[PDB]
Amino acid sequence: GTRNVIRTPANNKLRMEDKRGEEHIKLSTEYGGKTQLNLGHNVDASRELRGEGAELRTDDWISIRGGKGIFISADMQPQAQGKMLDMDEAIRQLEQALSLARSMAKAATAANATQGDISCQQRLNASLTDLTAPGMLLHAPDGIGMVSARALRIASGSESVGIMSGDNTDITAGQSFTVVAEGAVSLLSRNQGMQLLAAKGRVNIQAQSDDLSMSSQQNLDIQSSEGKVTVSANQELILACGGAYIKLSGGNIELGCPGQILLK
Amino acid sequence: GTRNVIRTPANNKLRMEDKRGEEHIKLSTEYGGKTQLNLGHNVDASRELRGEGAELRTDDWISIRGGKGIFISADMQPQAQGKMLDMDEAIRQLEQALSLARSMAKAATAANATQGDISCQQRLNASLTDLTAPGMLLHAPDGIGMVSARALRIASGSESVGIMSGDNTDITAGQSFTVVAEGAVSLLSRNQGMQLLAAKGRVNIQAQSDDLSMSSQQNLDIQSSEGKVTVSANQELILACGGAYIKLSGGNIELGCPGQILLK
Amino acid sequence: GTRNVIRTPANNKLRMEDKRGEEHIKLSTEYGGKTQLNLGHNVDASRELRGEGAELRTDDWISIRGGKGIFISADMQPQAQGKMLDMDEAIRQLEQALSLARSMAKAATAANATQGDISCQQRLNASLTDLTAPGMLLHAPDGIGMVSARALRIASGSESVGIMSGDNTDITAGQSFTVVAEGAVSLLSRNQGMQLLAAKGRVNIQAQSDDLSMSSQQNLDIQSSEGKVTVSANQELILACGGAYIKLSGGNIELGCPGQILLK
Repeated sequence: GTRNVIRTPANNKLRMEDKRGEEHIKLSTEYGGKTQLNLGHNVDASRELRGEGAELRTDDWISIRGGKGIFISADMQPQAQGKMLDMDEAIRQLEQALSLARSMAKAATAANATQGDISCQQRLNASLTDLTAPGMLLHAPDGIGMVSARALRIASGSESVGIMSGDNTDITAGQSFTVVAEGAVSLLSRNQGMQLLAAKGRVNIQAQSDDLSMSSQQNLDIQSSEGKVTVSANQELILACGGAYIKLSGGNIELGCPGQILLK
Repeated sequence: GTRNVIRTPANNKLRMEDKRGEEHIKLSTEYGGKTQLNLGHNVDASRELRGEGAELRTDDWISIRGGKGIFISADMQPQAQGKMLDMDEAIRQLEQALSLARSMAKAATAANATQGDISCQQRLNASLTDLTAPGMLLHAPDGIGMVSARALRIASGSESVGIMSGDNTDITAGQSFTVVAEGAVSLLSRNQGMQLLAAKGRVNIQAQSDDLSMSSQQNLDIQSSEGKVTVSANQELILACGGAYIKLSGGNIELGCPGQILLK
Repeated sequence: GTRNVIRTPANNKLRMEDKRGEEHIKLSTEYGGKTQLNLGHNVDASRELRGEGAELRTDDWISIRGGKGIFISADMQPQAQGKMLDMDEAIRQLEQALSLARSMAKAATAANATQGDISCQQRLNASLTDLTAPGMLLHAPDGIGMVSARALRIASGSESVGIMSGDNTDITAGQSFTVVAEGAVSLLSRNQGMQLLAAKGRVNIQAQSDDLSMSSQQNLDIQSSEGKVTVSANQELILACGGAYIKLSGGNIELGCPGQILLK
């Protein structure tokens, strides 16, 4: 009743369940656990619903190989009406991310920050839009979670990794956040400033083989709240303001000013 | 022998291999290379094992479209016993990441760092848990690798990108690490301090239109090991410690202290 | 004509289209919208091409569960010639990312930066290579896009998140870039220096319970372009260069030098 089964003696089966409102197709082999494709109203052995939709499952490996590209999408396309690669919302996301990156790259240029790699991201947009190149596009309207107890790797071998967020980009490290860049490290805040804080542990800022420049347009405050402040130069220590200066150089101290030197 | 084949003249085939311990189902069309679904003990033309499990393969595009959400999981569910969306380990990962982010957000508040966006990550937990919203959940117990020779993009159009690690979060850039935030850039180390190091190249720290404050509770050391230290103010340069002060302002130098000024 | 259909009264169908050069297989159930597997030259109801390759689609959930690991790959394997888990290009990407991370870890050690977590990434390489452990490997030769209007999460519960780029790693936050590390925050630029810039907003650098050290090998410049520079110590303020020093401590000012003190 309402079950059409092509079953082999080895229990390779193609089962079609006809019960209206609970139709399903099961393509199942006994190898690798039950390696199965379950479509529709998927039930267990006791015919209780164990899931709705499409399940590709195995105890062994799963390989999904698309020579022209992979589109994995949580975007509803009811009744399969539309192209297989209909990705309008994913394309909107790609364009939004790219335009955000481009506007931020202009902002970085204006602030003399190191610009991002717009070229490879624009090329990625071209590649992934309609998957004209064999890329991979993962899109979900309600968020994507990539999780593992073990390590995760996101790696571009030859090009850039771009992370775009309309909101925050939050990194939470249970141990440490480390960046090694072969070229530059550039952090640009556009509106709300920058906080570089160690709740505990030493803060060490080094131009190990070059100049260090620390400037503000407005007031610059350097403070040790409970300890010492030591400023040491090897060649020359200069404090200058408004024509007045104090210079420590050679083995001399020079206090020069156009006005008066007052000792109180 | 042990091979049931529904083969069409165009070589559309549904093959069921019955050989015990090496059962497989092959659903194959000649279009797009061999566009195939291979289940179980998958063999090549010479009947040698080319893979175990489920293979969806084509020379053309692959589209995986789930209107209610996509669960891609390397979590063993032997004999398909359990719900199709049984995601207990993935849910544990989501909860662990969220609780880590929340505890770190409290820590950021305590340290006056810019807090992360907990709201969208909590909403993401709600969405992805059992895929109650059409999200995408990728979980593997032994790690996830997302790799390409070309560019990678991880982008949230309207919400936050959250990266959580029980261990380190390491970024290794073959060229440069650039951050442009529209709001704030906030780096908080909780226990082991902060190292901002340029092995080569200039270190430039600017509050381009605002105040810069650099403070330590303990000793603050500013040093040029081989060059000069220049401290310049536009309005007023003040060095103060213990009631003593040196002020460079106007065109004057003022050395004030309640004790003695000693020149040696 | 050229259409072999196993159709049930409930419209569970296995359709094989034999038209040469446009062959396709359709496995379709009416449940969950049209929950379907479409292989090959996939057409709509009016027999117009709606996509080429393999489509797994449903209005409900999609579950892809591989107990031994998931390989999702946009790597062409023409005519299914080769192993199901043939991942030579993906393995090259994994090795390239790992070797980049290792060389950068050595560089971080040389610069006294906090080293990254190479161990878990090396273990991830071992796990994902041929999927010897149940990991997940996503590889596309032409780039990977992971996008959502909603939040994204990349999380390792117990291990590290590694981001590797042959080129830049760009982060573009529409609101804020926040890092909370339980241990250290370490930014190492190898060649092109470091820019920590707030176009607007206060720059705040704090060793909240420890020492702060700011050093350059070459010239160190501290400047307020339009405001004041204030240097305050609690215990002792020392400016030293070439044997000369100015010390503010107790309530005293001491100017000591082996040469001469010149007031101009």
